[PDB]
Amino acid sequence: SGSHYKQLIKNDENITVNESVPRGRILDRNGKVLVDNASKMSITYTRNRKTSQKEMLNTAKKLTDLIKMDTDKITERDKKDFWIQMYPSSAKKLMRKEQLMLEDGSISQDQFDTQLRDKIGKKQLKQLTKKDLQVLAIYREMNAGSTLDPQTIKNEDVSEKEYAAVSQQLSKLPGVNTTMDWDRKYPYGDTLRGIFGDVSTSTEGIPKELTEQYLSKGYSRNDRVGKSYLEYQYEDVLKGTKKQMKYTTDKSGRVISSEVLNPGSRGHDLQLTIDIDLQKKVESLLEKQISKLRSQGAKDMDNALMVVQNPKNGDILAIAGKQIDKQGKLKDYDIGNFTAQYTVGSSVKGGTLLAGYQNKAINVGETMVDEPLKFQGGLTKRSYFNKNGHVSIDDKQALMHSSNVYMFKTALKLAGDPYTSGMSLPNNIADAGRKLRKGLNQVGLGLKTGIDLPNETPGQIEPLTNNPGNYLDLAIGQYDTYTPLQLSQYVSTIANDGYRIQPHIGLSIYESTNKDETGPLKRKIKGNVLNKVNNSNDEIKEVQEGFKMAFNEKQGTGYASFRNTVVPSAGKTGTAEVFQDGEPRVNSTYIGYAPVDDPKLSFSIVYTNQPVPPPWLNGGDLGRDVINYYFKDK
Ligand SMILES: *C(=O)[C@@H](NC(=O)/C(=N\OC)c1csc(N)n1)[C@@H]1N=C(C(=O)O)C(=C)CS1
Repeated sequence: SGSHYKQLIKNDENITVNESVPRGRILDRNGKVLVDNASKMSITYTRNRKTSQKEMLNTAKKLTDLIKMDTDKITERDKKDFWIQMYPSSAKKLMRKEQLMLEDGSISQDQFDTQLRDKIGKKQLKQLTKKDLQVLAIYREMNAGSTLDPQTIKNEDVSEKEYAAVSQQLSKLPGVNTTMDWDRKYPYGDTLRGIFGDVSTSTEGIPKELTEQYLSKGYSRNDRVGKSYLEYQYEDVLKGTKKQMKYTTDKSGRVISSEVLNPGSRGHDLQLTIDIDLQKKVESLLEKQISKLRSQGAKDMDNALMVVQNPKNGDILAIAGKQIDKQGKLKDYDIGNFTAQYTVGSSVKGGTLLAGYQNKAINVGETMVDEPLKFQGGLTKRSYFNKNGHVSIDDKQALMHSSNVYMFKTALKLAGDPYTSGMSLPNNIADAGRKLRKGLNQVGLGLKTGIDLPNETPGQIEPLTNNPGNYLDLAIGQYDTYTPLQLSQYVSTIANDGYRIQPHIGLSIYESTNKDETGPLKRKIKGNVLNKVNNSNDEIKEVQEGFKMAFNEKQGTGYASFRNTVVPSAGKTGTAEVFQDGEPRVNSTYIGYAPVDDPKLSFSIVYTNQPVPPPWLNGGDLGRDVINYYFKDK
């Protein structure tokens, strides 16, 4: 045996060869196998413009002893016709008169036949035992096209008993070859299928696009390769090494001997950071919660993603994501966490603060008045929690309350232009934008996170020249948009004291050569440190405290979902207003980590297009439930 063959180099009467191994497996972080190779055998016939009538049914009669066949493809016509083949007996006795007419030459053959494959279907068709549809189901498949088109006879479900029996008699069977190939096998089901990706099927060879890049390394378009995501991304490890000989030709045939240069070897096995038992439970809770939220009003809500990370080193432990339709039909959408972007809202604020501290615009514990701002001509902004009054508050109480206006004042102070009632808005915020977007970037927001998959988007980044109103919105998460992974990289950076680490999913690579044994560690796949935030540890602890307050103080936004986590949790929410077909909606985001005192888990969650609240759905619960399940025993 097995190795659907590749190539034959040819110099001056000298030959070289190359054959195909199977791909690395793919394992969870405790070794549980996620992606295996299974064997698919398959019997082929090869017909001739020079073997018609009977030597068909002669091969087919022999084969209907080594294999059993699926007759779900036979047709009344083929039955009809095969009847004539098989009963020259009763057939000759059906066309007694027509025989003569054909013979005297007053009906053609055509007509004779059509009149015959019309004469029977009742009594004498039910003269076909199971034996014969068996030999027919092979015969049928033994011609569809002429020439040497190697038509498959049995494809699905070819038992090792069957493949052996018939490779064993290939001699007695003229026309019949047998192959075996390797096809991926997914023990855990749909789970993470979209992230694993896909391999072309050699019928495909390499597909039209990925070419060049595949050929500028050295492949056949016969070759099966990695068509997407993990398979695409660790192609050069999950692929084997190839079997390779060199030959000595002479005379008009002679080959004196070969020397084995490269014996072969299966792909290196790849271990993921996933914990599949966590992964599965997350998918579970997600759905319980989508169904819970739909039955409280959220019938238009249409996405729901969740990343879970270990913030001390970037490990992605789970990654989940459904699309929802208007009646609840889930589709898997795990790639959604880093290929889609959303407006996230009030949950970037801890990064905005960290941009103010860096630039002297504010400093730790600076208090300010939350009140309706009034701008020239009559524009007003306000914090939801305080639509009408006036309230002085810290930064860390700004995070707890999710005060938009503490963040607008910070934003203006950063733009050289502190708030004064009546004021007009700086007509040129270019350099404040640059400073503030550079601060957010430092915690992951706005950049690609570095993840080891393709198609990571850094989010929609529209410009900042003279749109002050936007510049402000950007300080409360309502201009630039972000992937749920960025949210998860940012909350993790807060959680590990200002280190922004590359998320990864690939964890370790293994030298596998024997089958099913793992074999030695080859390479680790580190979550690299991208950058440290430009901030004092007193600045970082202010934010951390604000996050802890937002989850554990009676007036925190995340009180009713995170206060009774089995271990203390910290985080932050956002509720961005959005529109869908002109109706009013909210995205709704969560981020957090636990335990507060030495975090081992960090997460982001996104729901999109929930209803606008009077009734505050509590989609954080999904987050509380994951922290509770993760930490069930400490
Ligand atoms: C942050 O997003 C901020 N604003 C909103 O939530 C808005 N509408 O809420 C119904 C909104 C969108 S654009 C704008 N000027 N206001 C705060 N977010 C939270 C939170 O979830 O912490 C609140 C609870 C409401 S106010």
